[PDB]
This record gives sequence, C-alpha cells and structure tokens, in this order.
Amino acid sequence: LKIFFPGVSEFGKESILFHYTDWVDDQRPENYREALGDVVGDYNFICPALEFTKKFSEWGNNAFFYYFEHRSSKLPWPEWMGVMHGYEIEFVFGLPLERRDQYTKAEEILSRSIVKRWANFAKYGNPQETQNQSTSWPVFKSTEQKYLTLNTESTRIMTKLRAQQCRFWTSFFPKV
Amino acid sequence: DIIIATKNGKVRGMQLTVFGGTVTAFLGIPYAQPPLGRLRFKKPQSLTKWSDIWNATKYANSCCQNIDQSFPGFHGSEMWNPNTDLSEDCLYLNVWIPAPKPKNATVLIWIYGGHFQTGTSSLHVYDGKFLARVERVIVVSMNYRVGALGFLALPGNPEAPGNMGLFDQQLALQWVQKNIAAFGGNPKSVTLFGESAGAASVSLHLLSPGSHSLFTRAILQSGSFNAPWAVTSLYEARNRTLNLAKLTGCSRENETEIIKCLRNKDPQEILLNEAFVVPYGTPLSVNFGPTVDGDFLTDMPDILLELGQFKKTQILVGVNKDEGTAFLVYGAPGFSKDNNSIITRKEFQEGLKIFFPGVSEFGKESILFHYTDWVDDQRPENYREALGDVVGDYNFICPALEFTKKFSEWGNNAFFYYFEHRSSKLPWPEWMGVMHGYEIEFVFGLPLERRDQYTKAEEILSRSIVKRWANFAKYGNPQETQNQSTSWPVFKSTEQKYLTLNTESTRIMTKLRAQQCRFWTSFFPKV
Amino acid sequence: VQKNIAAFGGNPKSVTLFGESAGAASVSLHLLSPGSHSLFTRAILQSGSFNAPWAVTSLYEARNRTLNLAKLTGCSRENETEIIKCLRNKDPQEILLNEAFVVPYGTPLSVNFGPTVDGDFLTDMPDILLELGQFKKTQILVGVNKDEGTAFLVYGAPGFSKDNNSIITRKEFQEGLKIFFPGVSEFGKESILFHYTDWVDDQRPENYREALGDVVGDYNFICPALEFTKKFSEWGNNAFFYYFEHRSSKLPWPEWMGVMHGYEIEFVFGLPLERRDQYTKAEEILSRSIVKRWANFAKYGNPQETQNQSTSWPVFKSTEQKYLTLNTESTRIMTKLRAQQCRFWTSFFPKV
Ligand SMILES: *[C@@H]1O[C@H](CO[C@H]2O[C@@H](C)[C@@H](O)[C@@H](O)[C@@H]2O)[C@@H](O[C@@H]2O[C@H](CO)[C@@H](O)[C@H](O)[C@H]2NC(C)=O)[C@H](O)[C@H]1NC(C)=O
Ligand SMILES: *[C@@H]1O[C@H](CO[C@H]2O[C@@H](C)[C@@H](O)[C@@H](O)[C@@H]2O)[C@@H](O[C@@H]2O[C@H](CO)[C@@H](O)[C@H](O)[C@H]2NC(C)=O)[C@H](O)[C@H]1NC(C)=O
Ligand SMILES: *[C@@H]1O[C@H](CO[C@H]2O[C@@H](C)[C@@H](O)[C@@H](O)[C@@H]2O)[C@@H](O[C@@H]2O[C@H](CO)[C@@H](O)[C@H](O)[C@H]2NC(C)=O)[C@H](O)[C@H]1NC(C)=O
Ligand SMILES: *[C@@H]1O[C@H](CO[C@H]2O[C@@H](C)[C@@H](O)[C@@H](O)[C@@H]2O)[C@@H](O[C@@H]2O[C@H](CO)[C@@H](O)[C@H](O)[C@H]2NC(C)=O)[C@H](O)[C@H]1NC(C)=O
Ligand SMILES: *[C@@H]1O[C@H](CO[C@H]2O[C@@H](C)[C@@H](O)[C@@H](O)[C@@H]2O)[C@@H](O)[C@H](O)[C@H]1NC(C)=O
Ligand SMILES: *[C@@H]1O[C@H](CO[C@H]2O[C@@H](C)[C@@H](O)[C@@H](O)[C@@H]2O)[C@@H](O)[C@H](O)[C@H]1NC(C)=O
Ligand SMILES: *[C@@H]1O[C@H](CO)[C@@H](O)[C@H](O)[C@H]1NC(C)=O
Ligand SMILES: *[C@@H]1O[C@H](CO)[C@@H](O)[C@H](O)[C@H]1NC(C)=O
Ligand SMILES: *[C@@H]1O[C@H](CO)[C@@H](O)[C@H](O)[C@H]1NC(C)=O
Ligand SMILES: *[C@@H]1O[C@H](CO)[C@@H](O)[C@H](O)[C@H]1NC(C)=O
Ligand SMILES: *[C@H]1O[C@H](CO)[C@@H](O)[C@H](O)[C@H]1NC(C)=O
Ligand SMILES: *[C@H]1O[C@H](CO)[C@@H](O)[C@H](O)[C@H]1NC(C)=O
Ligand SMILES: [Cl-]
Ligand SMILES: [Cl-]
Ligand SMILES: [Cl-]
Ligand SMILES: [Cl-]
Ligand SMILES: [Cl-]
Ligand SMILES: [Cl-]
Ligand SMILES: [Cl-]
Ligand SMILES: [Cl-]
Ligand SMILES: [Cl-]
Ligand SMILES: [Cl-]
Ligand SMILES: [Cl-]
Ligand SMILES: [F-]
Ligand SMILES: [K+]
Ligand SMILES: [K+]
Ligand SMILES: [K+]
Repeated sequence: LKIFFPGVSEFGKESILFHYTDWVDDQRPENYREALGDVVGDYNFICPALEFTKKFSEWGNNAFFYYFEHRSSKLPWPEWMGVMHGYEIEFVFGLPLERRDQYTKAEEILSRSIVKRWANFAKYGNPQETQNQSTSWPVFKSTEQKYLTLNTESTRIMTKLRAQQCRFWTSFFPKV
Repeated sequence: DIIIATKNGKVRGMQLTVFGGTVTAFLGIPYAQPPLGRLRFKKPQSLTKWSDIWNATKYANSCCQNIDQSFPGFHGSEMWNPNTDLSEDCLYLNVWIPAPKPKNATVLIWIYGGHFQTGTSSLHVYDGKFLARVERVIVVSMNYRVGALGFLALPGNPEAPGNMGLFDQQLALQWVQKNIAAFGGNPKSVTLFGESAGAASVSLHLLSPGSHSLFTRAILQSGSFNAPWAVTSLYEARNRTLNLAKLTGCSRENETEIIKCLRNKDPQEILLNEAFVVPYGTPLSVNFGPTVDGDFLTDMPDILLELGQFKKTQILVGVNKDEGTAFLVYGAPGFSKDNNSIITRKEFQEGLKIFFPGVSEFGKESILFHYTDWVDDQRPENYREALGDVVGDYNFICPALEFTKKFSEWGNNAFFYYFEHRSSKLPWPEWMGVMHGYEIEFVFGLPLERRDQYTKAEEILSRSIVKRWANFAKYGNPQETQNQSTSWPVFKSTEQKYLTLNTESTRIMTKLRAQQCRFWTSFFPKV
Repeated sequence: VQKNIAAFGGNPKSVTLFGESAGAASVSLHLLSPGSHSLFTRAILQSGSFNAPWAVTSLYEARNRTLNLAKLTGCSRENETEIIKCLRNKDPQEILLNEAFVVPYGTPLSVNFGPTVDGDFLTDMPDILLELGQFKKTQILVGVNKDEGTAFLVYGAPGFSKDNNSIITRKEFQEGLKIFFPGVSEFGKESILFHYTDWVDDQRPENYREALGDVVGDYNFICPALEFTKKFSEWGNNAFFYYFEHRSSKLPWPEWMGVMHGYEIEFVFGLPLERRDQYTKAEEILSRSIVKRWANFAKYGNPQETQNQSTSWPVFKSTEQKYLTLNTESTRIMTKLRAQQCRFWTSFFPKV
C-alpha cells in the first residue's frame, strides 16, 4: 500500500486495509494477494468507471455497462493474474475470428458476439446481438444499475457491481 | 431427570451436550395407534392414554420400506437407508428442545423425503439438536407411512382410501398443537419444512383444509406437489392397487375382499411386489404416492394452485444447482459414480428412453433439440451435462419455480434460493456437482460441529443458513441482520429475484432457468 | 394500572408510556416485549432508545459481571445457584460498593448492569426485532436535546470543569476519546477524530471542546434515537420527532454546556407553569405548549397545539425525515437532523 499510495496519510492506508481485509474467511493463503489486486483495480478503474456511468446517465442518456470476465487462453501472464487490464482488446478487434491463430472455438464465438454488439452500438446506439437468441443488454440507470457480463459460458444481467467497495472509494476515500 | 406431562401421559427425555451447552431430546414418542392388523391401510387412529412414564430415549422403528442396495458399503447411498428396525409399528415422533427450557419458542417441523417410498426421521442429517442449541427453536420430526402401506388407494373406500402417510403427518401436527406448550413451545408459531417428497408434502398441507390451522409458515427444499412425480392420477392408482392384488394372488372383486386379502399378506410380500405395479418405472418412479382422495385433497392440486385455494402465508422455496445428477447412476447407460461418465449422442438418447418411458418419439426429440444446441466447442462432457440438466429441470427446478410464481401471485411474500455449494465431504464424484439432498446437512447445522471435517467457510455458510431459516420461522423474513449480509428480496413474478447460496459471494439474480422452464412448463405438457 | 386505574377515574384503554434516557430505553423495550403489548396504547421516548450503545448488555458481558461481582464479594462458588444464595446473604452496601469494579474500564456512561436477552422479557436480540418489524404497532413520539453529550464530559474527560470554559487542546481531545472509547482500537479512535475535526474553520479556540461533546452526544443519544425512529416508522406507524434546543434560564451548569441531557424534563412536567418560580414568561409559554402537545399525543395520537396558531408537527418518514424544533423563539420544521454525523456512527462505526 505504501508503493501504491505514496502519501497518503497513515490513517488513509489503515482505512484501505480495514475495508479490504475483513476475511470471509478460512485463511485462505491467497487472501492478501487478492486484496491488493482488488484495491488497485477498484480505486484506479472500476469505481471511477461506475461513477462516470451513473453521473452521465442521470442527465437522461442511454448507457450500457459490461463486466468483462474471460481470461484469454493465450494470456502469457500467469493464472493468479486473471482477467487482466488490457486483455479485452484482442476480443473487441476480432483476433479470435482468425482460425489459424490458436484461440478456442468458444473464444471465437465470444469475439464474434462482442464485435457485433460494438458495431450495433456504433451504427444504431444499441449494443444488442439480435439474431442468435442472445441475452438482451439492459440500459444502465442509477437506481437499478444493471450491467451485462461477458464470458464464454453464460452471459448474465447483474446489478450494482462492487457496491460495497465503491461506497468506500467514492464517498469516504476522497476525504482523507 | 426430566419429565413432561402430555395429554396422553408422562414422557421422559435425555440430556445432550452440544457446543458447551445442553439440549433435551425426546426421541420416539408415539403419536397414534400402531397401524397393524385390521388397521393396515386405514387412516391413523388416535392414541389411548397411558399411565406410565414413557421413556423417549431412543429413536423408534422406521416404517416398512424397500432399501437402496445399489452400492453396498458406499456412504453416498447408504446414509439414506433407515437406521432403526423396520416395522409397521412406526408412528412415532421426536422433540428437541433447548436448555434452559424455553418460554414460548418457535417450532420447526421436519418432514423427510424419499419419493414417498422411503425415508425416516432418525437419519443423522435430520438430527435437530444443533438447531435447538444454536437458535433456541424447538425441532420436531415424525415417521409417516411410505410405499403401498402409506399410499395404496381404492378411492372413496375407507379400508384403503389413499393418503394415509399424509394423514400420518397431519395427526403429528395435531399432536404439536395439543402438546407443544407443555414442552415450552408456541403452537401459534410453527413452520413446516421438508425436502423432496417432504417438500411436496409441505406443499400439500398448504392446500389441505384440515392442515390450515396446524401451522403458520412453510419451507420447501427441492420439491413441490406440481413436480411430475408427486401426484398419482386416480386411474394409475387403481391400476396399481389392482396389479398389486394380482401379483400377490389377491385378485378378488368385492373390492373390500381385495383389501382384506392384502391385510393377510405380510409386509415383505407387499414390499417385494411394489416395484412391478408399473410396466416401466424410472429411477424417479413413485409407485404409490398422493392422490385426489376427496378428503385430504378435495380437487386436482394444479387447479387449487391456479385458482388461489390454499393457506395464505409466507413461503421459502429453493433448489440445488445439480438436482438431476444423482439419478443418472440408477440406470442411465454410460454413467458411473466411479468414472467421469463422458457419454455419447447415442447414450444420451437411450438415457431419455430410461427417463421418459412413453413419451412419444417427438416428445423425446423435443428434449434433445432444446438441450443439445451447443455453445459450443465439443466440449466432451456436453452430453453428460445435458442429461443431468434435463432430469433436474423437469423434475425439480421448473416445478419449484412455477409453484413459487403461482403462490406469490395471490399476494403473499415468497423467497427463492439457488443452492450452489458442493459439500467438501461429498462421497459422490465431482462431475455430480451440487447434488439433490446435499443442502440438508447445511440447514440442520452439521458443519457447526468443529470436530467434524468441514471447512471454516462451510461453518460460516451453515451458520448463516441456519439463521435465515430461523428468522423465517420466527418472523416470516429470512434475513441475516447483523453480519452485513446480502438482503434477500421477495420473489414476485415479473422480477423473479432469487438469492444464491455459496461460500464465496452470495448474489441477487433474476429468472433462474428462464429458457429451460418455458420449454418444460409451456411446451412439454402438450406432448 | 390495567387492573386498578378505572377506580381512580382513569381509562386503562388509553395509557401512554413516557420516560427519559434509560427510562426512554425502557419504553422502547416495552414496545418490543410481548408481555407489555396489552398494558399501554402509545409511547414517548425522551433522549433514549434501546439501540443506544449503552442500553443492552450482551449475554457474555453479563455473566462476566455476575461472576466478577461474586469474586469481589468472596462469593465465588459454582453450583451457580450457590453463587446467588451467597449473594443474598451479603448486604446491600457490599453489593453496591462492588458494582463499579465488575468492568475493567468503565466510562462516565457505563451501565454495569442493565437489560439483557433473558428469553422472557426479551425473546431475541433487540436490533433484530427492530429490523424485522416485531414490535407493538402504534404511534411514537421521539426526541433529543441539542447538547446531549456535555453533561458527561465533567465526569472524567481531562481539561473539563463546570467552573471554567473548558478550552481543551488536540491532545486533551485524544485522551478524551480514550476515556469514552476504552477499547476501541487505535484506528476506531482516529476515525472519530477525522470525522469530527475537519474544521470550518478559523480556530476558533473552542473547536475541540465542542467536538467532544458532539461525539458523545451523537454516538450515545441522537443517532440511536434517529435510527430507532426510521426503523419503527418504516413499518407503517406515525412517528413524530423533536429537537429540543432551549437552555433553561435556571440551569445551574455553566453556559458552554448548553441544552444539556435531562433538562427538557422540567418543561414536559410543567414546572415553568409555576409563576412563583423564577422562569421567564417565554419559558412559561414554551412549557404550556409542550404540555399541550404531549397530552394531545397521549389522548389522540397526534402532538398538535391546535388553538394558538402553532407550527404544525409533520410526521417522520424515512425519505423526508421532517422533525420539529422546540425553543422559545421560532419553532421550525427541519429535515435530516445530524445527517453527515449519523452516517458515520450508524454505517461505519459498528464495523470497527
Ligand atoms: C394398467 O394395467 C396393466 C397391467 O399389466 C401389468 O400386470 C402387472 C401384474 C405387472 O406384472 C406388469 O408388469 C404388467 O405389465 C398394464 O398393461 C401391460 O402393459 C405392458 C406394456 O405396454 C404390456 O406389454 C403388458 O404385457 C401389459 N400386461 C397385461 C397383463 O395386460 C397397463 O399398461 C397398466 N398401466 C399403468 C400401471 O400405468
Ligand atoms: C464408466 O463406467 C461405466 C459403468 O459400468 C462399468 O463400471 C466401470 C467402472 C467399468 O469398470 C465396467 O466394467 C462396468 O460395467 C461404463 O459403462 C459400460 O461400458 C461398457 C464398456 O466399457 C459397456 O459395454 C457397458 O454396457 C457399460 N456398462 C453398464 C453396466 O452400463 C462406461 O463405459 C465407463 N466410462 C468411462 C470410463 O468414461
Ligand atoms: C471478563 O473477566 C475478567 C475479570 O477481570 C477482573 O476481575 C474483577 C474481579 C475486577 O476486579 C476487574 O478489575 C478485573 O480486571 C477480565 O479480565 C481482566 O482484564 C484486564 C484488562 O485487560 C486485565 O488487566 C485484568 O488483570 C484482567 N483480570 C483478571 C483477573 O484476569 C475481562 O477483561 C472481563 N471482561 C468484561 C467484564 O467485559
Ligand atoms: C479548567 O479547570 C480544569 C479542572 O481541574 C481544575 O479545576 C479548576 C477550577 C482549577 O482551579 C484546578 O486547580 C483544578 O485541578 C483544569 O484542568 C487541570 O489543569 C491543570 C493545570 O491547570 C492540570 O495540571 C490538571 O491535570 C487538570 N486537572 C484535572 C483534575 O483534570 C483546566 O486546566 C482549567 N481550564 C481553563 C481555566 O481553561
Ligand atoms: C406465546 O405467543 C402467543 C402469540 O405469539 C405469536 O403470534 C402469532 C400470531 C405468530 O405471529 C407467532 O409467530 C407469534 O410468536 C401468545 O398469544 C401466547 O399467549 C404466548 N404464550 C405464552 C407466553 O405462554
Ligand atoms: C372509556 O373509554 C373507552 C374507550 O375509549 C378509548 O378507546 C381506545 C381504543 C383508545 O382510542 C383511547 O385513547 C380511547 O379514549 C370505553 O370502551 C369505555 O367504556 C369508557 N369507560 C367509561 C366511560 O367508564
Ligand atoms: C450467429 O450464428 C452462427 C453460429 O451458428 C455464426 O456463424 C454467426 O456468425 C453468428 N452471428 C453472430 C453475430 O454472433
Ligand atoms: C426408563 O429409563 C430409565 C433408565 O435411566 C429407568 O430408570 C426407567 O425405569 C426405565 N423404564 C423402563 C425400562 O421401562
Ligand atoms: C456473525 O459474526 C461472527 C463472525 O465474526 C459469528 O461468530 C456469528 O455467529 C455470526 N452470526 C451469524 C448469524 O452468522
Ligand atoms: C394559548 O392562548 C393563551 C395566551 O394568549 C394562553 O393563556 C393559553 O393557555 C394558550 N394555550 C396553549 C395550549 O398554549
Ligand atoms: C361386498 O361385501 C361387503 C361385506 O364386507 C358388503 O357389505 C357389501 O355388500 C359389498 N361391499 C361394499 C364395499 O359395498
Ligand atoms: C446444584 O444444587 C441444587 C440444589 O440447590 C441442585 O438441585 C442441582 O443439582 C444443582 N443446580 C441446578 C441449578 O441444577
Ligand atoms: Cl448469450
Ligand atoms: Cl438488486
Ligand atoms: Cl462441540
Ligand atoms: Cl448453473
Ligand atoms: Cl440423430
Ligand atoms: Cl453475504
Ligand atoms: Cl432481468
Ligand atoms: Cl446544532
Ligand atoms: Cl496527531
Ligand atoms: Cl409556534
Ligand atoms: Cl432536504
Ligand atoms: F423425495
Ligand atoms: K461484486
Ligand atoms: K440459468
Ligand atoms: K445538523
């Protein structure tokens, strides 16, 4: 935390450890490895993205939010790193559509689907895949805060991503 | 030394040490006349007063039943076989109360499953001492008649009117109304709970007028009476009573003549013949179960459900992630508990023949169409997974979801859970997942026992489920209010919010198995 | 009262409980106790509710204390009835003398022996009953005083005195927290100072004196009263909330103490209605008005003063959270008392 929150008061740093190290539970030897990743990702990316999305949509425009959760089968980084920063991109540009290229069948299908939704958003303002009996992407409203998950297995409509974590980053942390 | 005076006389119990505290157990209190001789196949009769201290210090006889001999020496299957002598003299119940003796405690009444052909209140996964200790509720459970001895029907005729095992359960609830205040319990605060056929039973007490005033609320784990296995048509029922007659050389036809012959026969002959009353059974067959008797059940239950004719109260309903797997190893080809069970297209089709015996060709193609549109790779376990899901969706999950909507549409609060944790002690192999029946040890709190092998995270899940169950019984609302828990939203058709139960993150989700149940619920009943 | 009050001219069907502090916490527990449901109609809670952190003893602390009392009186045994019987030989003084020491660290707010979950009067942890709507359904009237905390600062906070202005330092404030939050982790205590010492602004030499009073009053009285009021009203009953802000002109405590804990009471019982007695005219009028509203609440479930063109007392709803102020000058309808402070006490603090 000292590396990521250089100065940042002592109390600020204790706050983070308090919020993120109330274990459920066993120990669970990777507990602390997981917490630090989540701290860095929640503060820097996920909470500011969710706060942007609410504030924007409160002025009456349609907004769509996704939670990308597929780990590339070609990721050269090790497994504890999971679905890393930057590794949706090859999916959005369609590299798994190339058969010559090592990706799984199920990865081809996820890319084809993401490519379609991106394009429908650009052409028509609405990121649906309309033909292959796909899960319908609900708009984001503060209040409900529905988002769509992107993965090879089952895509889901979920609500209030990282609710408890972002209350901390967004309401309490800017104070310290 | 610790003795309680009931309406029918004194009963002695026994002290138990549980987590540094004490629970009083009254094991094996009789609740009806032994149903022997001229009383076989009749409704339970009420008990004559004893002067005596009746000694409720050991579990009592289980009811007569066929036993699962498919995997001898295997804990996975044998933990469900009866653990007391079998005997027609089996109408007994158990009471666990906390110590110190409570003032006006909520009562939880457990009704076991077993497809109405099997089961018993004395199994270690139904031991209520943990709930009494931890939540200070009183736990009661009863043995009720199963198989022909419990559900043989010749409708209208009181020698064998049908539904005797359900009247057994009823008569026990009656005993709680009349006697539980003597034990420190509140007859005005009773929640029924049960699993599988036990759950289907709870659902029928919601529909039976004679049961309306004998409980407050209800919990249904993996079962509801609209499951395709739960109610026997009046037609199938006579065909079966008549086939049983034939098989025992008891064919007559002053129909009371038949029943009387059947009362000379002894329990073994009856039990041996039960399996063959149907031309094709399945691993899910209920040869003898609930019927429309015009007594316990006044009309076809789907109709009562649909038209709002049931007790108005809160319900808590749930199912397990892999309800179907457990049944695949009792006759689907290419399945085994001792390997990974990768099956072929061809094995899947025969599998459907085993589970959907007749069932037209087109019906069976429908199922394969709905469930084998792959996403995608192949994925060698595709067909193994589809068959489990077929069996679980049809038999448990969709009927539970349809029950929950129809009930809640008449304006009561309903709560739905999707249980998704695999026990770390499960003796069945991994491809079987979160099997039918394996939430129960969590609900009764066995992981709260530290001596016992479960993980820390399993202890915490059990403590949390126990709390929510109890809050539901006492207050009609299954929240865990203190440990910053996920709030359990009510089920409404429209939203259809349910809660997931697992060790990692519990979630609010919507429309469980939406695409699968449209198929089972709207299209399949047509074929 | 149920059995005998009709003989005196009273209506057993129209009984309102009222009380202050622990008396108020008591009223709140009769709202939760089934044996009390049929022994009153309505309830008034002045500066107290059972969810205040001082009001209920855990089953654990309670045995530790009963056992410490045994030790201290040379009554340690352990056929536990043996303990009680020894304690009945002791005489009241020995018992009273020893009470203070049953806890390792008390505070000026310590309740050594108080309500517990007995499985009789109280069937479950009261927060749970509150949260799940298990209490008598009826109207409540709930309130607090502007300076609930000050009175306690002179029973052990350093740099405080009833005989001077009590300007304390940063350092005195921190030790003050040590006195009131005995253990309470270091981080918990820093949290409090962070929430309450972000100054607006000048310095303002009484800053730290004011913060400590507010800390004690917010944690112990005001936030638990507001949380009680929301949770209760969410189950559909009318609730009325007041913020009492008048300092008695006869208060013998000094001025920095303000509108202290306990000093609404003489107003509610009508002592300023006595002309012989030193109170101002404007104090007479405030008392006459409070007396009327209390009585209208008891008789009719609605604390209005209907004749003298008075400010109309709106019901409390979570969402709006309207409350009425009581003072001699202008009575006001205001919203969300102590909003920013209670978020801290109610959502963050129970975690630490
Ligand atoms: C209604 O009754 C008959 C009864 O048939 C059965 O006789 C029993 C004693 C038993 O041994 C059983 O195995 C036997 O089948 C059923 O008719 C039977 O149907 C099958 C399958 O189509 C035929 O091949 C049988 O030979 C035929 N038997 C006889 C004697 O006619 C009928 O299907 C059944 N329906 C039920 C129980 O739901
Ligand atoms: C998994 O096992 C099944 C189940 O039946 C078998 O139990 C095994 C442990 C095995 O040792 C075998 O001797 C026993 O019969 C296998 O299904 C069987 O497959 C065989 C040939 O392998 C067929 O000819 C049988 O009809 C069929 N038997 C039964 C009783 O249904 C299954 O093939 C095997 N699958 C694996 C290893 O993936
Ligand atoms: C639960 O019980 C013990 C009891 O300790 C106390 O003994 C009493 C008779 C009394 O005189 C009291 O002053 C004394 O502390 C508590 O353990 C104590 O904790 C303190 C502070 O950490 C230690 O420094 C003491 O020496 C220790 N005493 C002993 C004898 O072990 C415990 O904290 C308590 N908890 C409660 C009452 O909430
Ligand atoms: C206000 O008074 C306090 C309280 O204690 C004191 O009472 C005073 C009226 C005074 O006459 C004094 O003799 C008596 O102790 C003062 O706190 C004290 O400050 C002294 C030095 O002034 C410290 O050394 C003491 O530890 C502390 N005493 C106690 C008992 O807590 C306080 O300083 C004073 N403040 C003013 C005038 O603003
Ligand atoms: C025990 O409580 C009785 C009523 O309590 C229940 O009220 C029901 C309607 C239902 O809500 C339950 O869940 C409640 O707990 C009361 O009438 C009895 O007098 C009480 N008996 C005692 C204290 O001995
Ligand atoms: C006295 O009044 C009795 C009822 O009056 C009360 O009704 C309650 C429900 C409650 O609203 C109170 O605040 C009401 O004042 C009545 O039944 C008695 O008969 C009366 N007794 C007499 C006149 O002697
Ligand atoms: C959907 O259908 C087929 C797979 O059967 C696929 O080849 C096609 O490109 C898919 N389209 C999209 C947008 O995913
Ligand atoms: C019942 O159990 C106790 C054993 O503790 C015994 O003393 C009592 O008389 C027994 N009654 C029997 C065996 O009938
Ligand atoms: C919640 O808190 C603690 C774990 O810190 C646990 O021991 C307690 O029993 C829990 N209660 C419930 C209902 O889960
Ligand atoms: C209101 O009117 C007069 C003051 O003009 C006063 O004497 C009377 O008692 C007042 N009533 C109340 C309820 O305040
Ligand atoms: C056939 O026999 C009985 C004698 O048990 C007789 O009363 C009646 O005539 C017939 N049965 C019925 C059920 O009516
Ligand atoms: C210890 O002593 C009492 C006698 O007062 C006796 O009845 C019992 O065995 C023990 N106490 C309790 C509370 O059971
Ligand atoms: Cl999809
Ligand atoms: Cl939600
Ligand atoms: Cl133990
Ligand atoms: Cl799933
Ligand atoms: Cl084919
Ligand atoms: Cl949770
Ligand atoms: Cl949805
Ligand atoms: Cl103020
Ligand atoms: Cl400092
Ligand atoms: Cl006014
Ligand atoms: Cl406002
Ligand atoms: F079952
Ligand atoms: K999350
Ligand atoms: K699903
Ligand atoms: K304020």
